[PDB]
Amino acid sequence: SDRRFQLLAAAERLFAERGFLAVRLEDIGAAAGVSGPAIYRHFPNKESLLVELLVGVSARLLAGARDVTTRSANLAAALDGLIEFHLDFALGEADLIRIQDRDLAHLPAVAERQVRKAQRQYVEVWVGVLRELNPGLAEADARLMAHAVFGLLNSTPHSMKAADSKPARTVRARAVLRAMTVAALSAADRCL
Amino acid sequence: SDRRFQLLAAAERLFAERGFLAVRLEDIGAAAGVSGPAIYRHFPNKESLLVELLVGVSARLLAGARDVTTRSANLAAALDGLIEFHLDFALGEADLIRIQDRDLAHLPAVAERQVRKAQRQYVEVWVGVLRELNPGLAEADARLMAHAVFGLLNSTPHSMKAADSKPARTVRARAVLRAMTVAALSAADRCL
DNA sequence: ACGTTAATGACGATTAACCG
DNA sequence: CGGTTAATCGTCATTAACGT
Repeated sequence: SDRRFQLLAAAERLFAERGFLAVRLEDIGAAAGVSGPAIYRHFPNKESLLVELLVGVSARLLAGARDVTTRSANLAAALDGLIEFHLDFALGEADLIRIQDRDLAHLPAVAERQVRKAQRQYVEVWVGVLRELNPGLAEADARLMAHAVFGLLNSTPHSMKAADSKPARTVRARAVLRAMTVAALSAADRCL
Repeated sequence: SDRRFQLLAAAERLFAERGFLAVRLEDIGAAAGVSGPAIYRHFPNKESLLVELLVGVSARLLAGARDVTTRSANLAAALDGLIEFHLDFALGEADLIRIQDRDLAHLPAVAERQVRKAQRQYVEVWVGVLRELNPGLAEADARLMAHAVFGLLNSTPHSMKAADSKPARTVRARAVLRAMTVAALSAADRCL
């Protein structure tokens, strides 16, 4: 199915730009070629597109984070790897980031709990690394630091709608956001 | 007495929690203690509630930022004041932050341009202070740093839904997020 | 003013009725 | 299999039509 992939990619782009509710199934159909309710030959309803997109990305993030900590010999290398991983993600899959923290509530209850579980576990991987690096760090403080870092890195979605970010933009942004993130986590640590 | 204010405060809470489109006038009426499309005796349509909320907050933020830079003797004091101001906003008016960067697209075109103007000008205030502190800093890098800081500070809206909001939580979060922000901006600066 | 309860009218997700 | 186009059917914002 290259129509199945074409619909999901159209849905991803349109949900990011316009939001879930304001996107008309016919618009997704149209953008993929064929449309109105051709969609139902691939999917059983709107919601199922959103579910595939968000269950997919939330599972990928958790698996990728675990892979990073698995391969890392030491906790400093693990943190560096998690930053790199999430930075690649934030720069590369901005649309799925924007959908995940704008449209989570529009999931069927079952799917919503599955995505919240994968997200909670992704935060816990970061919290686990930060607390092992600083045994004096309270759970609550580690969580706050983690969310703050995701916010810092996910600030290209908020400064990038459909802009350049090919040449010096990609490499420059990566350098600056990594430096900001590394310094942020060091200062949090020396206050706490 | 304050029926207009009661509707806006209900609309602010519900738009933040459920998003603009999924909120029914009747839900806002209900919560304000005034069933139904009574709303039309105060406002000419849904959209006008969203417009008042977002034109209001975007104008406030710009005015507040200008006030901070006006009163500050030195650029270090100005940056500290802008951080404090935005931190107070992020901790205190989380609902309006969430609505502004989730539901901007659902404004009438005129209102959307007014809010984007006030947002652009608010970013420019931060950019002005950062470039005067570091004349070697390019415009593009200052903007990236500004957006990164807003992202970092607006990470309590994403970790806090009507939670606490208590003594130690407010003051603790403020301390930690300020330390992260100050360190982030110092490290960005010494890379650039 | 303000509010209440019935229309009205769109719009948009499913679904039915028909082809390869 | 996928697709099509013309019904349904619910759900709202918005208006009417009536009291305050």
